Amino acid sequence: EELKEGIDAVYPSLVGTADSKAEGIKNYFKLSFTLPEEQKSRTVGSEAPLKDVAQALSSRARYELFTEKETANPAFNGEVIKRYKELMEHGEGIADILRSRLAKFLNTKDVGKRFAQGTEANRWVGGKLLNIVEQDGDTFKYNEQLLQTAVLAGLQWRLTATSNTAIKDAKDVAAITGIDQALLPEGLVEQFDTGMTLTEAVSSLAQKIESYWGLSRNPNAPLGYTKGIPTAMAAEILAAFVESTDVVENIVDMSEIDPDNKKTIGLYTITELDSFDPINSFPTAIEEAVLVNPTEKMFFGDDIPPVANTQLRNPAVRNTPEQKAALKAEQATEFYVHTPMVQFYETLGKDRILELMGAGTLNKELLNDNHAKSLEGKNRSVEDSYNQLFSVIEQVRAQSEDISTVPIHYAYNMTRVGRMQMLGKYNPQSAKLVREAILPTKATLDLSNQNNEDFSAFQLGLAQALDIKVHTMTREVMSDELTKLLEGNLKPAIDMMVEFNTTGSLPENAVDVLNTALGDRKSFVALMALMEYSRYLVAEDKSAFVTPLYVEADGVTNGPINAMMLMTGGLFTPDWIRNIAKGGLFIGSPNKTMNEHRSTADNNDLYQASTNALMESLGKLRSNYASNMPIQSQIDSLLSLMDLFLPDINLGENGALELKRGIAKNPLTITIYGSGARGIAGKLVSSVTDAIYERMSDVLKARAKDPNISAAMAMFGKQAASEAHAEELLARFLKDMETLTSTVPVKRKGVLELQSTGTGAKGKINPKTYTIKGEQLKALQENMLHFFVEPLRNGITQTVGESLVYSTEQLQKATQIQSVVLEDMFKQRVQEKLAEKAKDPTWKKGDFLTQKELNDIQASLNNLAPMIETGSQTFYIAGSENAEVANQVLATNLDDRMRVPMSIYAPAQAGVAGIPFMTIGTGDGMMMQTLSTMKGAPKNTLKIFDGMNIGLNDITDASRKANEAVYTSWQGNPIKNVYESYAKFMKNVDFSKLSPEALEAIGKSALEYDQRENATVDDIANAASLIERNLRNIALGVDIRHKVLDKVNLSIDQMAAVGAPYQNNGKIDLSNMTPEQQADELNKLFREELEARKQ
DNA sequence: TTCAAAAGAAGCGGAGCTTC
Ligand SMILES: Nc1ncnc2c1ncn2[C@@H]1O[C@H](COP(=O)(O)OP(=O)(O)OP(=O)(O)O)[C@@H](O)[C@H]1O
Ligand SMILES: Nc1nc2c(ncn2[C@@H]2O[C@H](COP(=O)(O)O)[C@@H](O)[C@H]2O)c(=O)[nH]1
Ligand SMILES: [Mn+2]
Ligand SMILES: [Mn+2]
Repeated sequence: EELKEGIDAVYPSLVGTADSKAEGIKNYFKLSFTLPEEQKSRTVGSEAPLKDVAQALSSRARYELFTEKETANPAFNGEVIKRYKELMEHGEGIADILRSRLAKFLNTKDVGKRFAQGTEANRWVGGKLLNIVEQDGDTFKYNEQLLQTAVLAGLQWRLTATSNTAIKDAKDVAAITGIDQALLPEGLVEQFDTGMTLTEAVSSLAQKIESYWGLSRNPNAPLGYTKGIPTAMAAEILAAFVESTDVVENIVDMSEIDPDNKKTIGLYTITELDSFDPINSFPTAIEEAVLVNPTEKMFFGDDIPPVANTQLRNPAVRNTPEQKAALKAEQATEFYVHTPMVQFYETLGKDRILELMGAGTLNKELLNDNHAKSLEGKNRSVEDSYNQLFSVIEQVRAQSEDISTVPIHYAYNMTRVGRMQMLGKYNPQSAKLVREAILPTKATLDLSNQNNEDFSAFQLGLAQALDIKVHTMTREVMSDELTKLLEGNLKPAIDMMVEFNTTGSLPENAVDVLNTALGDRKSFVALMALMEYSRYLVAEDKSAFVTPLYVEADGVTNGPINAMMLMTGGLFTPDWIRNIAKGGLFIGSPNKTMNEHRSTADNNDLYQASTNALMESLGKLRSNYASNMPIQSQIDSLLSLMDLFLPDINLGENGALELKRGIAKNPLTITIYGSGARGIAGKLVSSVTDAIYERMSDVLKARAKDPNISAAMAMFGKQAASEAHAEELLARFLKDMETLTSTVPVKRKGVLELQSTGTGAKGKINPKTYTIKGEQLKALQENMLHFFVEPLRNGITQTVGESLVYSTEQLQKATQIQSVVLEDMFKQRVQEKLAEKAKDPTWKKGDFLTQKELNDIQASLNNLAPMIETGSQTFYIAGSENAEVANQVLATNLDDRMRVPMSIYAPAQAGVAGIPFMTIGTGDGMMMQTLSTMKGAPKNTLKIFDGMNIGLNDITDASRKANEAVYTSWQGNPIKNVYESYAKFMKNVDFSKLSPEALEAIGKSALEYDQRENATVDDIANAASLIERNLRNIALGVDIRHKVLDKVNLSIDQMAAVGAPYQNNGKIDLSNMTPEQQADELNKLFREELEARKQ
């Protein structure tokens, strides 16, 4: 332990003594960090990092010598070098701002003078940077090595941070803003997804700063300094970037968005560089210079990414050997630029891509205000994807002469839910624009004979890309549908693309040609199909046509089907057999495919089925209120309004209701995953309000090109067949909007009751400003809830099965109860340790605990089995990072602002997370992991969670392997996995030790509404104990069903399109039998197996 | 309570209560 003398040798002039027991000023930088045994950063020991690194970046020869490497990235050329010269100059500016800010801090309130006199300002939330200063006459100055190294981290962050930010959804923004998710204003989520919160910006900056400092954290130093010092530096750097206008700070006032909300929230946006800035072609030169092992970089050729040791953002969870093997396999795959698509994108140009695939140039006064907001976000996503792709292309272009011959690898990690996620915001897995330009799929096809198998595969790929639902029809029927499309509507587009593949030119009306030809089939993959078909047409050697066009084997209603197979625990029923067949589990039909099923047996998938069940429940609901005209009229008005604006719901002249599967897709999925009905009602209303906002733009538009237009024709012209027929729709819209906002249903002791809101919609419509706000949105939602969502939920249960709903309920309760205990005991053991740290004279409140202390607290919870293990995957449902444990500020900037809360890795309540964790995890998660590692694992694919892109040469075998992987995952038993963990928990939990709030939480899950109130510790214990028995019985049931199923002849085509089902070769033949006969036969096997064990 | 990542700001004082 001469570590102390080692770190002191490197920073001998930092102020204070490196001893926690010392009397005067103590230096918590030297106490917190040690020199690594193996160098991590090349700036350690450098007296002037900015000068030294700038020198390294000044030429290829110097860079190579600095990095001690023979060759540098070819993208590091003349123009790029000049740009880095300028950025290094800017680094000096950031350093200069930081020095002045420090000088100001020291002078204000005589802090520097007081610090010199011995007041421990270096332990204040705003003074932790005083641990990296040095005495300078009558004042203090930054240690230049630590300062300039941090600035280097700031520069790299500035260059690439936006490229690595998380995507924000409604849930995120609702949590950030404290505004109800259903009541979020238009474009608010968009504004927030665009910027970074304080925590978001500072934590990412702090991470980079600490890595560039290249030291190791002392396990026995308080986290208030190990995390606090680099966070304090990051806050100062962020503040300097605001001063320099590299970052824009926007403090969003929630009170203008909701008068009762008092939150004011900072949003930080990095000023984007020019799209044609040479630095975009190689934005990681600093990182690759400073770090011995850079995280941020592209991987070309045989430079292969390392395999992540721990689950993404769950450092307590190691990736299993099987998971690591899968990660390795996916990281081995070579991706290649498809030159024709890049050239097509380039020739169209960003502006026309936006016009075609985004919203083009917005005319802010031909658009409803809310609609305009939505359009901007649309443009944002496309434009960012476009810019990111071409930055990547510019770097690839430097690697060699032929850009299509440069292999590209991508890093992956395993997420909390067991999915293999490609790292990065804009990569082939996550961005559709990029997916069609950089592909691992490649094949050489013989297309000289349109009767070849190769041509059939080619056709399949084209058809799927052109939005023909290829899994619903046989290959032969598909072919005819594709042919008539190509020779019909698409022909003018194909002609244009033939020309492009000849001369390299597009007509000035290219966007109109594509838009008209494609219509609703328009997508990036559709453009690939047009490109590839036209390339085939002009190909000189059709016998050896090279194309990356792919076929996606995609899971049919994957999540719900997986849940039904994995977590249904009872006897077999005929309804389950029919419904599971909708997802590709065929019993007693050797070699049956999904294409055959859909075309000859059952054209309705699981979502359509639930939709038909919804119509039954809606009819049932009407009957119960048959004589109640106000209620009948209220229901009619809701269905009327949805019919006006939604595609998936249509009503006829006689009130005949017709619904499409699309309206049930999301609600069915999230219902299984524990979503409440109110959230679903909010999403449905949002779909409606979006469409009317859009239709309002149409008003503004049609009114512009014709002032004389009637409001009826201005709003419903496009949708009607006549003048008078249009005022009928307008009258409907007005009647519906009035009755749905002025009157709401409420459930009173089981019965539906209509009440006046007193806040009904009144006034002439102003198309530009028109906004459905607060009280009116809530009204629509309450109507949607009781008259649509609630019948839908009934239909959902009837479709997936009451038995599954029961299993998911037991799973949720068990994992929630366990997470509550983990969280509460963690917090208790923290506040215990803090109470004895108060006895320590060396300890100050704000220092918090050491890592070793937190490790010991975490390890103490091990007997409560926080981890769920399957044998090939590990799940940590309660795992999180929250500010609630420490409940204190970690650091501020030197202006007493940018107050970063102290966040700690700790268990938190699971809520309903247990359901999707296990279902996604042991379902599609396990399938993909199996697909990557199984014998004869498909090569050269791109896996996207429940779908897999396959090159045209291998569609048959890869699809059969995918269906085999499905069958393998269906041998899983996630309830048994949860049971094993929960039973260990039950053996060791002490419910009496829990805080009253924790006990209340558990009572919600373990007890009914009635017997909570005054429940004893013992009551809650017995109830938690009952859930264990429930899980045990479910688990045994699931295990039996899977064994019995494996005995029978099965054809599995859940990963559908190609028509290559996996056959399990079960010996018991259940062909020529109805589902009823099959169910009886399976139940005979079930009982017999149940006796094999009761013995 | 769907899941895949969290997440108010700022004066005064030197933590943490307070007000917007
Ligand atoms: N909004 C969501 N919330 C939670 N999980 C989701 C959500 N969307 C998709 N998933 C998960 O990803 C899976 C794949 O989604 P996908 O878009 O392929 O739809 P799907 O449910 O398979 O239906 P289909 O593919 O037949 O249209 C889902 O089954 C579900 O498990
Ligand atoms: N868990 C989860 N997965 C999603 C969600 N949205 C999309 N996905 C996954 O991402 C896929 C979308 O891929 P793409 O739409 O780019 O073709 C879906 O099929 C599904 O696997 C979501 O909200 N939650
Ligand atoms: Mn799917
Ligand atoms: Mn999919």
